[PDB]
Amino acid sequence: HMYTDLKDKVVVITGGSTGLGRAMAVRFGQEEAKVVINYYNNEEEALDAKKEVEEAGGQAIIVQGDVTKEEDVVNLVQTAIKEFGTLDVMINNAGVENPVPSHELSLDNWNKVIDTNLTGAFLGSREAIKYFVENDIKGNVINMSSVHEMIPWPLFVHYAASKGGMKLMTETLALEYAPKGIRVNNIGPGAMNTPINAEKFADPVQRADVESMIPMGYIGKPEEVAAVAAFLASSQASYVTGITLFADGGMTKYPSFQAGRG
Amino acid sequence: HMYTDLKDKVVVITGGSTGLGRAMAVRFGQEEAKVVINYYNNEEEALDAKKEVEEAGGQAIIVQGDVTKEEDVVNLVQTAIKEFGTLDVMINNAGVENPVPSHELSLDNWNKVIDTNLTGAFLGSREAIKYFVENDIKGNVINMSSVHEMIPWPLFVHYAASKGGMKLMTETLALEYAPKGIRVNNIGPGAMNTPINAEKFADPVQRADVESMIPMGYIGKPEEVAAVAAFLASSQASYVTGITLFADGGMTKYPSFQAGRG
Amino acid sequence: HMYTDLKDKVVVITGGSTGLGRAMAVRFGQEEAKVVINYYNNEEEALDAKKEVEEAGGQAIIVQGDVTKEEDVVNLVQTAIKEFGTLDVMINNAGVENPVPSHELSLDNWNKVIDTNLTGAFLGSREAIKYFVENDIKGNVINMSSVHEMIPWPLFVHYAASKGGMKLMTETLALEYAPKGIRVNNIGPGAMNTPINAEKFADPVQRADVESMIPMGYIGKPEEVAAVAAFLASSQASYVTGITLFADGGMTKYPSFQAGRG
Amino acid sequence: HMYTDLKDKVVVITGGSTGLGRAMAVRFGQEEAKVVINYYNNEEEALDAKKEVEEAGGQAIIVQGDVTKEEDVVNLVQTAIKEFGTLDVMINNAGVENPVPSHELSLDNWNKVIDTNLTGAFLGSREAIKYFVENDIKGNVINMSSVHEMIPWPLFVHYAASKGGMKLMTETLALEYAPKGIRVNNIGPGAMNTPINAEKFADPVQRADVESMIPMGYIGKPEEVAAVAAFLASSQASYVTGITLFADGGMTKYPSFQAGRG
Repeated sequence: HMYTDLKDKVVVITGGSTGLGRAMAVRFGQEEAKVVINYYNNEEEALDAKKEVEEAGGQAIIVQGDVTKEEDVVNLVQTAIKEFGTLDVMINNAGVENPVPSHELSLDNWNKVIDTNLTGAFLGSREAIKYFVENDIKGNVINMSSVHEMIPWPLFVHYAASKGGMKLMTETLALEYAPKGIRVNNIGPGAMNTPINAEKFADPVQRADVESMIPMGYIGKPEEVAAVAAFLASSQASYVTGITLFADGGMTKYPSFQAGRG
Repeated sequence: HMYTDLKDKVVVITGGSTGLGRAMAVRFGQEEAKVVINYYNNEEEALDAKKEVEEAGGQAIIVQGDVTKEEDVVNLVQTAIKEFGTLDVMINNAGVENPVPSHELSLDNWNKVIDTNLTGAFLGSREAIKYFVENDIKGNVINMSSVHEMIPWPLFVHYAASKGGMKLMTETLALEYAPKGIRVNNIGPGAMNTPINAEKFADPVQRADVESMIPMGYIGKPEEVAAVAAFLASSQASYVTGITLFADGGMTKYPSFQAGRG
Repeated sequence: HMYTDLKDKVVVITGGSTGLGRAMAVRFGQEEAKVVINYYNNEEEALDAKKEVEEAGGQAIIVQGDVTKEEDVVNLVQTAIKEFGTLDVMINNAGVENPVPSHELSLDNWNKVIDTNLTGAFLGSREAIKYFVENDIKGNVINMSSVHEMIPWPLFVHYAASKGGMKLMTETLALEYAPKGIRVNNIGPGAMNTPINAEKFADPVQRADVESMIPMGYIGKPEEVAAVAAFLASSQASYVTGITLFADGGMTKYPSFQAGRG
Repeated sequence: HMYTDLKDKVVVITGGSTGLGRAMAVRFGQEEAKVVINYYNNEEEALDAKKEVEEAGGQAIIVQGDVTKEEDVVNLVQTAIKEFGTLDVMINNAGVENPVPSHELSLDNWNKVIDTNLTGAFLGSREAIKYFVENDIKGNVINMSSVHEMIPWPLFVHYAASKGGMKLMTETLALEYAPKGIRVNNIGPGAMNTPINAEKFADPVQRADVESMIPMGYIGKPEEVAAVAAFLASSQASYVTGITLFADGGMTKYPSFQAGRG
């Protein structure tokens, strides 16, 4: 396989049963890592993901947990160490979103998205960094961001804020813990071909509208994001910390400016 | 009298009793505006500020409120509309922070800073914009941010995250409500001579170390920030929206690289 | 009379005979400053502008010069010092551009845009700062940039490169000369109603397409930019250095994401 | 080896005989690519680099050329196609630098650095993109930037401007050519252990001063940059375009802010 330094590494992935999380689970399995799959409530997909990792070459467990609940996050990292012996890579991938006019967005709805998308990643990063520091492990944190840590998002002010927050969180933790060999990085996916988007992307006109926002002209495959994750987690990225690596087919480069407009 | 277009505008300012909030209250008083001073804790400070505002040429009331409470923020804008007739400028300035190694930061302490610094500004911004939309007013929002929406801040991951989130919140709302002529901007102060820092700046070795990180060589005066607020609220800044305007004596330009070291 | 501290300051402006340069010349005239108008080509335009400046309440001369020629830039600052006594504000505003597919752009055409847009501003900035250092003056430099120091611009790779370079040039000089109290900032205009665009904006389908990329919904008026220049040169912006201040009706906030598309 | 899709790819590297360029030559050799080594005047190192690529598993040629000369750049890409049959990856790595107070920097010296660091990369990128477009190859451009496309650099205003320019150049070409499957990216190295730095890094106090600017606490090894180059060139980075990937041990995260200062 590709990244040999990843063989037998313990990798925890929140929301790891579907979409980007699953594709990362499987790719780390292809690298013969030991994967810990978190999931909110869909056991069967988690079980399916578990089997894919094993069938690709990895060991795997599944663990139920809500990332808005501190004990579930604490429990997740502890379960990983109990079961597999250690922790090497922490991937905070859970996320929720819904469109609402911003002046109409409720406080409860703002909070749900903030708690899940930002606070969940803080909790996960914290619990991982704690463990690395306590045990002198030069570990690795990958936080799942979005093109929307840079691209503003009308109707999704909670989501955009959550990721803008995630960016400074990541950069801060990277600076703070860089002298301990602990690396912390964001991945910024563009529009990706996942479960949440299956409905939209079936419609030919909505698919084309989305593709028109992508300079490379196609919706990303989750494996292309997983490729970035493997790289970042590996010792090939040894001198890379506190960055956001956008995997968006050019979306942050301002798609409305194609062909020299404006 | 600088910005004549500000005379008799209604300006709400959270945390307006001390520091930068007070400096801004006074300045909008100098422009003969109608200032609503929100405060949480110390009525005697708010009363003392209400006074400077009246002396400077303006009108003023004081309103008690906790920015982490939705009813309090809703009440504040409604009080401003009752008392002065309308709303023109909403300034979300309330902020808290404390040093903790990140791997030791509690969820409650993380939440308090996020709730106060980011969510308070979201509720502030929402309630103002809601009023602007419904009443066809080309209003204005100033969100008080920090060099730390760009500069990472070890021991202050909660603070950094809250301002990175504030940046994307501001940018989203600016984009979402630009077609209505409603403008939304951030101010990014560096090290400023305010109450919060009075401890730090008394210690002459600490004052010097802070000063060694400001290229311009001095700690910022609170009125230098209020000058930026006056500009941004004014019709002089009519084409300016979605920005962060740093008032930092060069701090975002990387202190460690002065004279060339690298 | 807005910025009283500007009265009788010496302000040099390259490309000051038309467009944004002219709007800025007039504005500093309204502030009763002493404006030196550089021009390359059309004396009758420069003379016509010299006039608006004198009518607006200020003093003015006109100086012919090509900003790609070192002797011309050196001459211009020396002429300003001869004629008015000193220098206070240096504004590097000269700019050229033309659409070419990037793989078809000639070296000479690349060089002309770089020489004019970036190097001219370097020479401008150098000669002004040189004068500020030697004579202990807390002077000011405004470099005229573009949304395209941040927005990439296919068919205009030379232009985009020149402004990305201008951003780092400005930031470096701001940091290097901050301890001397010399401030250096950029302005970043979006689509502005100027001579260069008069062609484009006559075509009603073109005017509309450009307008559809401005969140605020209108093409910028040149005086909206001069208002930013007046602010930045003034002592109101005393703590503001090393920044880019975008005056773009929201254009850097990603036009394609209005109403939520993505 | 690691990236199998890189086997037999034609990779052109400017300044490829020493430092970062050499380390990239060798690493692509380890991937069994065919490497074209450009060099300015040091044949023996070029010859040595050539042999290292072959000894690692690759084919290699060397070609003399000054990147400030258009015909040498044109010649380089043509020589690559003649010799090896095609062109897949273009790496623009040439660079020069020297410290000068910015108000004292000569026009000739500014130009030398601009012509070499920015214009050279434009010429190389152009010649490569031309070839990809003419032949429907989904090719790859890597432009060698620096932490100084983001970090300002007193005494090196020409260098900083050159890389700020490079950033918008890269982003622009990425947007322009993304619909042709052509990817364009920057690598942003921090302080690296190369020939140009051997003198400085021998001195224990200068080595420590530099290491104090690096959060990870060590000077990067050229192979760590070469690892980023292999990743970016490979189809593992298939959805990654127009980015700058900093490999700097945390240097862009503001080293003066370690331990919660300011």
